[PDB]
Amino acid sequence: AKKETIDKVSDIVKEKLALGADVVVTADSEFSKLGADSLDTVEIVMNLEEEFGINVDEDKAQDISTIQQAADVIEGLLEKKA
Repeated sequence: AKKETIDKVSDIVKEKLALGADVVVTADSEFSKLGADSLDTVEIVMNLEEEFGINVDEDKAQDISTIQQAADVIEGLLEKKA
């Protein structure tokens, strides 16, 4: 996926708890992270769809690999549809 899209996807996660200040951001860094480990797929998916302005189905945002994959999937939605 493109760096621009990857940075955006990773940015969404940080916005969850206000990050990106003194924390390093990576694409290979799975969405999951230590801390509560609560589910935020519904919130996360909407953030990406809301930000990008695409139409991602829940069936597509149910078993998405790390950010790398997320960015790649979005790239298609940005060009395709659903």
